[PDB]
Amino acid sequence: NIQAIRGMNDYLPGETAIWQRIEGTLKNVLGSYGYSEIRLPIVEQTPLFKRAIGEVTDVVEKEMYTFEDRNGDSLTLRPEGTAGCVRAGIEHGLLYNQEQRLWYIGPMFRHERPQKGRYRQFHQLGCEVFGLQGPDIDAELIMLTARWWRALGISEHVTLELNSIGSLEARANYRDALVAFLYLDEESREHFAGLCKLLESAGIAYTVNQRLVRGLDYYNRTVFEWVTNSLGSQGTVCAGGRYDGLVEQLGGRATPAVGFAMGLERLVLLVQAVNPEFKADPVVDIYLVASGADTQSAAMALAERLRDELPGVKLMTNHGGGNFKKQFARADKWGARVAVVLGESEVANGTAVVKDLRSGEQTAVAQDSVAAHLRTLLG
Amino acid sequence: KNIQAIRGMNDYLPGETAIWQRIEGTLKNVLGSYGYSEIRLPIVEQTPLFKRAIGEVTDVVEKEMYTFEDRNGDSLTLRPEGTAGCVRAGIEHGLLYNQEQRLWYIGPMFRHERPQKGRYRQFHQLGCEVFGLQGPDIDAELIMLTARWWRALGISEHVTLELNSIGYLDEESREHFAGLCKLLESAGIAYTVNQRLVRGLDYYNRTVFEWVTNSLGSQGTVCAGGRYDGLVEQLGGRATPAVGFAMGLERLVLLVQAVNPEFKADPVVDIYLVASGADTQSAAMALAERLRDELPGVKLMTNHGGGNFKKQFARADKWGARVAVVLGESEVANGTAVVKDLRSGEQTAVAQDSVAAHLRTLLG
Ligand SMILES: Nc1ncnc2c1ncn2[C@@H]1O[C@H](COP(=O)(O)OP(=O)(O)OP(=O)(O)O)[C@@H](O)[C@H]1O
Ligand SMILES: Nc1ncnc2c1ncn2[C@@H]1O[C@H](COP(=O)(O)OP(=O)(O)OP(=O)(O)O)[C@@H](O)[C@H]1O
Ligand SMILES: N[C@H](CO)Cc1c[nH]c[nH+]1
Ligand SMILES: N[C@H](CO)Cc1c[nH]c[nH+]1
Repeated sequence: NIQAIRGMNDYLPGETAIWQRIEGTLKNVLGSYGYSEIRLPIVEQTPLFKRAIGEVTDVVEKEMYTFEDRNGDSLTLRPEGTAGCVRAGIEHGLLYNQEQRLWYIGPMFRHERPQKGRYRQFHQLGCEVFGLQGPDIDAELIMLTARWWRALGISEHVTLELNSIGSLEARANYRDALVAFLYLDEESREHFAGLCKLLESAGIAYTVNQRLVRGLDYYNRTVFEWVTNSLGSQGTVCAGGRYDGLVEQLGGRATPAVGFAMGLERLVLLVQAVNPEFKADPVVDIYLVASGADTQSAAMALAERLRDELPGVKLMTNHGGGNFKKQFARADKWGARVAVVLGESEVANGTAVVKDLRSGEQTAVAQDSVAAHLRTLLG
Repeated sequence: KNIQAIRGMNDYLPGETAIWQRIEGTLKNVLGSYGYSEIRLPIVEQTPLFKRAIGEVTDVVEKEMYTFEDRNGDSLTLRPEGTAGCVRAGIEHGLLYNQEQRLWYIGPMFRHERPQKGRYRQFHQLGCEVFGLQGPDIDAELIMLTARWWRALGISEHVTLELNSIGYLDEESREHFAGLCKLLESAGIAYTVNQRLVRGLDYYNRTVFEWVTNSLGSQGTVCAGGRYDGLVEQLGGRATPAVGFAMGLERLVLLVQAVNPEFKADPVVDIYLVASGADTQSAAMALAERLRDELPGVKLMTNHGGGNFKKQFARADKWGARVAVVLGESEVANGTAVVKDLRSGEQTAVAQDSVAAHLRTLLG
């Protein structure tokens, strides 16, 4: 028997439910803003990450899952999404003289030490917006993430650390001031202050971490991250910053850009920790108990009808025999509230017993009306 | 220089995503109506798994896998399918032993195939598998489910159900096939037994079926699956029966878009927040935030980075904004917000506490 590549986990039925609830909420919020999904390929040519991310980068150096295609091309399971993004953005000319506010969701691959925060295959929801210079757009991005916390009820457990790393020149003529010892540009100071203001007015509490630089070479002015001193993830749930030059660098015309990516596992962990009781929907609403002389063909028939009469309900047609007791229990296992029982009698009588699994009260109903009775019984 | 996308590995721009998501949800939703639960699996697996499960003699294992050697010399492979990975995690977490599990999963698969019609290197599959059920009943349920999917997409009148048993069939397999062939007849599902229908994998056993479309929505095939009772044992766990199918989303999306060019999705924006003048923006985002709580479910985009009214008005059009909540200095000092209906052009000055109501009325 084979196992799962250490650091690359599975999300089982029960865990899945919660992940989908949190995801929807997140997507929904992105919709409330005008943001559109963008779907990018899991692997890209290795030179991309090299060029985009940076050579000296610890990511490039020892975290990438590179390899070779049957044609000698150096391929790489993506470590992030911005690069793949800017790449297709230029590839299909969506960024030239255009505004685009998008988000993507999917896996990323990094070769790191499996931990609580870290995984070898992790999931990111991240969003980028191209075309907007001023701080105003940066502020909207923060506000977006702010809304997210508010919606998950973990607003009380994330802090905004914020910082500006100026431009190339400032970072260029900074080697002296740092390494010798071993200083910002005006337009970047103003742009940062203007953002610091928009937040202040917005009523969003930030903290300027003078020593906050991110792990990628494409960032430029704004740099920020959302951290939980609740150790939901590794500490940082969401992080991101500006990167005006990357579009040009990757071969397209210059346009401004800004974004952030968030660790879904950290998020999901935080939510489940700070909101101890946050269960999402049950897996099965009604479980169709059915037995006797040729029931089944009829039982699935009743079931299909009940699904059209009751859209939105989760109904599971029992299967492969099982005495009443067996099925009732299977019903419970799934967390069915009601059970539409169905013996031969009920079949000949054009009926279907409806048993309320909560109180046990079972009353015979006519098929055409069972839908109505369940609709009330459930809500 | 510019990097391009790995041939056979394509992106889905904003435009096409809207439609992809509408289609996905319907499918998802339908899976939910039946009791099926999702299971999320890893993109890469240990190569032996695909060898062992899929088959050594399989054209798949031979020249199609995206295998590579991890830093630790371990042979890794980018999944060509999900079943193996599924059964795998199934055994791994002890979900299959003496249990019934009805699940589905959705994500990318990879195969090194020389670039064709409905054949990519990275493609997407929605598939589902249920473990624990012997009888033809369960198989029947699975066909019924796919049938409902076509019905909901409006492509029912464009998929044919090819069916076959692959054990010259032994007693048990014959009775099992017949019993299903009937469940179908009774259910009113029209099938065609293709006596020459064998799948490409080595784990299948009796039922072997596929949904085919003549306009070439899929690579002819949209959906395909069959049984595989022994694979749980083969891969190292106690024997239990199993059945499933996987569907090619690019094919399906292609088909739905062909069989009904009508189908599109909600536009990008509902309300586009026009705004300009002496210090507006800080205030403008303030209103916008408010309107979002008052109007949940509505897609509202706050214009950014200058632009004269005309400019902002056209951008609102680009998005397909129905209304525009304009907001100059006056509106600000007056506690108001001009509500313009981009359809008629009729703009009325409304009080902010009331804008929500007007918009709600204006949209639906
Ligand atoms: N291996 C991983 N497992 C889980 N989450 C991760 C992993 N790598 C990155 N993330 C998450 O993705 C976000 C965006 O990636 P980013 O490049 O900012 O990470 P980072 O700078 O390496 O930070 P960290 O040290 O927390 O991994 C991170 O803030 C974190 O929440
Ligand atoms: N490379 C691909 N690109 C797009 N869709 C694919 C690709 N490979 C498979 N599919 C889709 O996935 C379904 C299930 O694939 P499965 O692994 O059962 O068989 P297959 O070997 O892909 O057969 P087929 O040649 O008919 O696609 C197919 O019927 C098809 O719709
Ligand atoms: N992809 C980055 C980290 O993984 C986060 C981000 C996106 N755009 C700008 N910053
Ligand atoms: N495993 C193939 C693609 O993932 C098709 C399938 C699923 N279940 C049974 N057959």
